[PDB]
Amino acid sequence: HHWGYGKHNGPEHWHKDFPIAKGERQSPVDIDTHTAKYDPSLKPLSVSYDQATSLRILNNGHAFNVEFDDSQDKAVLKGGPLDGTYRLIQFHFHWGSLDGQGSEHTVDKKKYAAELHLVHWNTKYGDFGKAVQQPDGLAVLGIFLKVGSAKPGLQKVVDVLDSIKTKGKSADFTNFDPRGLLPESLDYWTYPGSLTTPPLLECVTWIVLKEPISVSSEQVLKFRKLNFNGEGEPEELMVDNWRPAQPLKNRQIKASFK
Ligand SMILES: Oc1c(Cl)cc(Cl)cc1Sc1cc(Cl)cc(Cl)c1O
Ligand SMILES: Oc1c(Cl)cc(Cl)cc1Sc1cc(Cl)cc(Cl)c1O
Ligand SMILES: [Zn+2]
Repeated sequence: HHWGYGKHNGPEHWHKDFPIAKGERQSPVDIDTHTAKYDPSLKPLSVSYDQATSLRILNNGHAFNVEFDDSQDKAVLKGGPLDGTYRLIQFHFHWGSLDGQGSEHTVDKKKYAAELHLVHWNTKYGDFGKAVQQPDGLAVLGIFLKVGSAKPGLQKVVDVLDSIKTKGKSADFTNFDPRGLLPESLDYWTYPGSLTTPPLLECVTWIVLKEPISVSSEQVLKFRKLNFNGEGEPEELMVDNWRPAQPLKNRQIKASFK
């Protein structure tokens, strides 16, 4: 009876195993665009993905992760609200059963069809497992997906999903360039928060881009063909793998733009 996104094990239940679910810096949140304060002291973000080394794509039963070699400073996030160097470890998405839901963060209560999370850890802590124990351990770049024109740089991901339909399946996934998933603008909102999945650790500096990327209806339809279940188990489509907005509590969302 482990955690998931069902009626019986979904986000409203998580606090029984993970009491930090009701903590002071949980994610995601609604971004109230009128209340977010422009912070002229924030820097431009530095996304340095030219030497990124993708390795593998995994269906872990709650999403699919594209994993990177994070044993050296190849794909790093710096600048913006961040102190020091954060190494890309994986990206994944959250999405809906229909185009009107799927994102974890919302913007003036608007839900996007999906949300991409590029997960990075602070090199001062040496490894990901140590970094998630620190209040400045992770930096997650969040990007909203809307349905419209196809995203060219997403198609290599969509094309391999048939090979990882069920929980525990993986495939080689080399030479993938995450720069093809970024919007034109790096204008962002930032706030201190948490992992949006158990163990819900309060270790994340969130950096959520204002400009969504456009994906095609066919691209997101292929996400919705994945399965939460393992091979030979009753089919449960991997949809609505999003946690809803959590209380902002004693936090300020800052904007990088006027
Ligand atoms: O082994 C882990 C590391 Cl290095 C970091 C984190 Cl945040 C969690 C684990 S194990 C783990 C994985 C998932 Cl998907 C959910 C839970 Cl509740 C876990 O403890
Ligand atoms: O090369 C591409 C073109 Cl002409 C249009 C779009 Cl919308 C995506 C791509 S990227 C790509 C994706 C896969 Cl699955 C295979 C190959 Cl040979 C690609 O170049
Ligand atoms: Zn996520």
